[PDB]
Amino acid sequence: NDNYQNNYVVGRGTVYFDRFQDGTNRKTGEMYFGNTPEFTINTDSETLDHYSSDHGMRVMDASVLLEASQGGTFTCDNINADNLALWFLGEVSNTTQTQQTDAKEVFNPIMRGRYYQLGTTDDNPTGVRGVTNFQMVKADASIAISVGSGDITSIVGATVVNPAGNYEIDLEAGRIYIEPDSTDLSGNVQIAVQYDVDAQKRTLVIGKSNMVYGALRMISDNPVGLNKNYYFPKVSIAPDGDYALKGDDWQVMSFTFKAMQLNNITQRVYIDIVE
Repeated sequence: NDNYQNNYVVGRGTVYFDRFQDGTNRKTGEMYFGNTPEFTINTDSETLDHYSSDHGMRVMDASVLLEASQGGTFTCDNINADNLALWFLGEVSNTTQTQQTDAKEVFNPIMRGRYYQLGTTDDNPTGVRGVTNFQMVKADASIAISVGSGDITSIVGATVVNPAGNYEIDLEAGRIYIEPDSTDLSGNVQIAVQYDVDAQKRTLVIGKSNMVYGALRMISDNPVGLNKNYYFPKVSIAPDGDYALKGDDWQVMSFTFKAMQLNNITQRVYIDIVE
């Protein structure tokens, strides 16, 4: 048979993952990754080989597969909180920050020519955003300041600082820049501050250190060649390589997955054939 019609194929498809509820096989539901530049399946394998000791040199008597480790790599261009939480071995948390007025804080060590983030606490460890009002007072750094009640001008040894030539404020970011040549804040100075925090909805990804299991699936829409879909009933997802935040290319996360047997009845991978 000379003329045989080959299935020459150019790969294109949508990749989905469903995180299991931690400590279980219970599916949360298939999140689409967005655009994946690559999706590759790999298989390292090791074999136990037996050689005859009764005849010849290195005549193989037997061999068996010890394991083939099915698994793979994929990248995605789509940067969002779900993909980032999956890459950072962690969790998306959505919150509204507490609207608070006359929130007060102290910066006991200060160097000028530096940035300070307002409202860094266990509730918001990346700090406040959206400040409506701000004021600050300087003091000598050896003074043991505390600010339990009243405005910051009430505290012992303190003096009001005007902004011009002493500080700049990014009200949206919640950030103070102490000016690098500032006259009022040279020497052994400390600061106390006071601000008003707006109510706003905000998303964090928290990079904890948890092994993320789930089921992986690629559905293919190949522009040439017959299409076929891939399902991995359990995988463990992990970050692969490194994630470049600056460069002339598009940002990509890279993921690696190891395929696993969900239970003793299921295969590690199923390929579904359209025709």
